Amino acid sequence: MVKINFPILDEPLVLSNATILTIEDVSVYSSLVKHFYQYDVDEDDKQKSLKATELMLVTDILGYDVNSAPILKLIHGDLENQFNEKPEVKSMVEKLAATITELIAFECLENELDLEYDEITILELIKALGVKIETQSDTIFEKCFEIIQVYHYLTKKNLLVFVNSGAYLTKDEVIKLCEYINLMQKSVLFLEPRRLYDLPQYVIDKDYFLI
Amino acid sequence: MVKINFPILDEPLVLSNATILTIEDVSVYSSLVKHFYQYDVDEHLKLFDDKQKSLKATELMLVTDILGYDVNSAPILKLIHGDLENQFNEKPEVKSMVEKLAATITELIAFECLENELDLEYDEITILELIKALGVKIETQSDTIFEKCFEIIQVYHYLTKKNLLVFVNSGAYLTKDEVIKLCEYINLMQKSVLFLEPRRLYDLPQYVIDKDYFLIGENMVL
Amino acid sequence: MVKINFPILDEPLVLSNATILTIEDVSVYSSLVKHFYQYDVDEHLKLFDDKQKSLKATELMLVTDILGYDVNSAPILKLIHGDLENQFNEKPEVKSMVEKLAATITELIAFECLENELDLEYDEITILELIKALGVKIETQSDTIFEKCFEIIQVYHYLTKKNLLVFVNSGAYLTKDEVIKLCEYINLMQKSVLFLEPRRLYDLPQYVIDKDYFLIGENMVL
Amino acid sequence: MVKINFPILDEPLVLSNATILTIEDVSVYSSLVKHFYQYDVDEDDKQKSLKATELMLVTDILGYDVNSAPILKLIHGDLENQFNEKPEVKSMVEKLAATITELIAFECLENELDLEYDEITILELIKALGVKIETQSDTIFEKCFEIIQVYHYLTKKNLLVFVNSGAYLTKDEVIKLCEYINLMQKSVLFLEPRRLYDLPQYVIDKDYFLI
Ligand SMILES: [Ca+2]
Ligand SMILES: [Ca+2]
Ligand SMILES: [Ca+2]
Ligand SMILES: [Ca+2]
Ligand SMILES: [Ca+2]
Ligand SMILES: [Ca+2]
Ligand SMILES: [Ca+2]
Ligand SMILES: [Ca+2]
Ligand SMILES: [Ca+2]
Ligand SMILES: [Ca+2]
Repeated sequence: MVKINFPILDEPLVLSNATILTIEDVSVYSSLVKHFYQYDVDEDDKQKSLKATELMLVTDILGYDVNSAPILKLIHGDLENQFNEKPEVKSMVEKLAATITELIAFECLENELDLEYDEITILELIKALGVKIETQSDTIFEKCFEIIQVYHYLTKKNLLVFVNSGAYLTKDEVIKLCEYINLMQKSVLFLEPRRLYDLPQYVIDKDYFLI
Repeated sequence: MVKINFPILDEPLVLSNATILTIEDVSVYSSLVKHFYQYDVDEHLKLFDDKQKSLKATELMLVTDILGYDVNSAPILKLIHGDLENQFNEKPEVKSMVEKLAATITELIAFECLENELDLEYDEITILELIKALGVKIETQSDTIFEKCFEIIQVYHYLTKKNLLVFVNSGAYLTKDEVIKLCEYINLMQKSVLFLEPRRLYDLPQYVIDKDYFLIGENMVL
Repeated sequence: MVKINFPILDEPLVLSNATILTIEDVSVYSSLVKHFYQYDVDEHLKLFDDKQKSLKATELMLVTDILGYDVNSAPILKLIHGDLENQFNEKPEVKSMVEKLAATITELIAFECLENELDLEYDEITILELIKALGVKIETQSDTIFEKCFEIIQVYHYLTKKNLLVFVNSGAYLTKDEVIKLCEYINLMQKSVLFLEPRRLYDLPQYVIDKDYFLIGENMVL
Repeated sequence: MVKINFPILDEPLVLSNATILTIEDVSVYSSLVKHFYQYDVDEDDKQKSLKATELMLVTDILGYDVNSAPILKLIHGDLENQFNEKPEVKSMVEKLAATITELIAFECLENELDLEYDEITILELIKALGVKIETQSDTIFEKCFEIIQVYHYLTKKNLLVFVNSGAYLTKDEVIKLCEYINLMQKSVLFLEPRRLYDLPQYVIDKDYFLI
C-alpha cells in the first residue's frame, strides 16, 4: 500500500488508492519533483523500499508512451482472455482460421517445395490485426485515463505519479480518475503545487504544516 | 548445362545434371576449392554458358557444411511467403475468400476491442500476415548427411537465380548407393550439380584429373 | 517574432523573445496544450511569421517534462559531431594537422599488427571517429529544474530548424527570481520562447486570458 | 585435456593438443560427424561432460567467421597489451592523441554549445582503425591457421574440430598446424575419413579396430 517520507515530513504519509498531495511552497514542491526524478539516490510494505523500476512517473502526459511492446503484449493477452470467456465466439474465430489455414495449405501443396506449417492462433490474429491504444485524438483527460488503465496491467509497478497534472483537468475529471483508481486499488499520486479544487487532499502549508 | 575451365584443363568441361569431378593432386584440389569460394575475382576459374556468357557470382551455390546449411533462413522464408501470396494473387476467387474470412475475424476482434475498457484501434489482417502466422517453412525431417542433401537440392531447384550447385568434399559422408540415389534425384530436377572430390568417388562415372594432370574419363562410355 | 492565433483571441498575439501566456480557464488551457501537441492538424491553432507563413510542425519544440528532456540524445550528438567535423573542414591547416597525427598513430598501430601473429588488416582513423572517441557532448551539470531549463534553451538556440520553444506548465517549479533569470537568458539568445501557464506567474509582465475570455495585459506598459 | 567416447569405442580416447582421428568406415565416419553436429543430444576433466558451447566445429573452412564481435574485442585488447609492454611506444601514441584532443578541444570551445568530453584511449584508436583478420585472399591452410589462432583466444572453447579438412592440406601444412597446436596446448581434432599421410594418428579400421 506504499508510504512516502522525506525530511520535511515528520511522519510517513499513506498513499492508498488515489491520493492528491498539494505542496504550497514552490521550492519544496520543485525539490520533491526533482527527488522523484532522481529516485532513488538521496536518502505498508514492512519497511521495504520500492525499487526504481516500480515507479511510474508522468509529467508530459500526451508524450507518454502507452504502446510499448510489453503493454501491447498484455492488451493482446487480455483480448485473448475475452474470447476464452466466450466459448461460442472463440469457436467462430477458430472455425474461420481453420478455413483460412486449408486455403493456405492447398497453396503450400501446389508449391514445388515440400512445405510444413503449424497453426493460426487467436493471439496471432490479434497481433496481426495490430491492436493498440488510440492516442492521436486524446484529450489530456483521455490520456490520463489510458495511462492509469495501463498501470492496471503493469504488475511490476506499484506507484504511479502524475506531476502537476491537475492544471489540465476539470473537477469532474479528477473525480472520474480517482473513482477508477479506487476500484483498481493501486496507488496513484497527484503531486500538485496548489489545491486541486475542494477535493480531499493532503496539503503541506507555506509554513510546512500538514492538513 | 554449365561449362567449367581453368589452366590445367585442355578444354572446357561440360557440367550437365550430376557431374563428379575428382582432383587427385592436393594442391590443385585445394586451389580449385579456394577459387570457387573467390568466384569470380580469381579467373583462372571460368564458369560459363549461358552460351559463352560467364555465370555471375550470385549464380553459384557452394555447400561444404551440409548439416550447417540453413534451409529455412530468413531470406528463403521471405521468398516462400511472398511466392505463396503471389499464388493467391493469381487466383482471384480464393484470394477473395481469404480476404472475406479475415474480415469476419476482424469484425469479431473489433467487437472485443470495443468491449475492452481501453480505447483501442487497429490496422488490418493481411494475407501475408496469415501465411506468416501459419509458420510455413520447408519440411526438414532429415537426420543424416545423406538425407540433408535432398533438402539442399530442393532449395537449389527453388532458387531460379542459382545455376550451379557445388558439393565440396561431400563424397566422404556417403555410401555408393547414396551417391547414386542423389544423382538420380538431381537428374529429375534438371539443373547442374558438381561433386568436387579429392579422391575417386567409388567406381562411379566421373572426370578425374590425375597426379600428372591428365584428364581421365573413369567409368565413362567410350 | 512568431505570432499565435486561435478563436478566443480577437487578433494574433506577437511572441517575441520571452513571453508568458496565462489561461485562467481550465478547459481552454487544456485544449490549447492539446492543440500544441497536435500542431498542425488542429488549427484553430495558428502559428505564423515567417511573414504570414505558418510554422511547420517541425519548427515547434514543446517541453513539459523538463528533467526528462534528453539534451544528449543520439540525434543531437550526431548533429554536434558533424558540426565539429565541418569546423575542421573550414580550417584546412588544422584539418591537415589532425590527419597527420592520425596517420602517425596508424603507422604505430600498423607495426603492432605486423608484430601480432594473426594476419591483420585495417581501414583508417577518421576525424569523425576521433571526435566520437573523445566523447564530445553538451555539459550537463544542472541539478535542479531551474538549472535544467538553461540547458534546454541552449539546445533550442543550437537547433536552427526550431522557431518556437514552449515550456508548458513550468512556472510551478520556479521562483519569481528564477523566471526573471530565465527570461533574461532567453532575451540574450533572440529566439521566441513561450511559457504557457494555467495561473498568473507571479506579477511578471504577461498576457492573461481571464475566465470571461478577455485578454488582459497584466504588469504591462500602457 | 578432454576425452572422447562413443558406442564403437571400447575405451575413451585422449584428445591432447593436436589429434588426428581417422575412421575408414564411411557409415561410422558419417555417423560421428552427424553426432558432432548434434552434440549433445544422443548419449581429463573428472567425468565432466563438455557443454555444447565449449565446442568449436568447422567443416566449411573459408566460410567460417573469424571476425565476430567477441573475437575482434580480444584482438584489440591483445594489441593494447602489446603497447603496454612497450612503454616507449605507448607514450608516443598517448602524446599524439593528446595533441589531437586539444585540436578538437579548441573546436569544442569555439562551438556555441557548452561542450565537455572524456579522452581518446589507445583501445579506442585501435577500434576506430577497424583492425580485423584479413580473410579475402586466404588459402585453406591460411584460414585453418587463423581459426586455430582464434581458438587460442577463446577461453570458453575447449575442443576445436576440423571435419574432413585433411583433403585440403599438404603434409607440411598439417605438421605446421599441429606444431602450433602443440605449443598452444589446447585440444584440436582432425576428423578424417582416410589416413592423413603417414602422420601419427588414431585409426579405426574397417573392422572397427583401433590402431
Ligand atoms: Ca508443396
Ligand atoms: Ca502459428
Ligand atoms: Ca496487420
Ligand atoms: Ca484515445
Ligand atoms: Ca474499447
Ligand atoms: Ca600480423
Ligand atoms: Ca563551446
Ligand atoms: Ca573516449
Ligand atoms: Ca575507421
Ligand atoms: Ca589472411
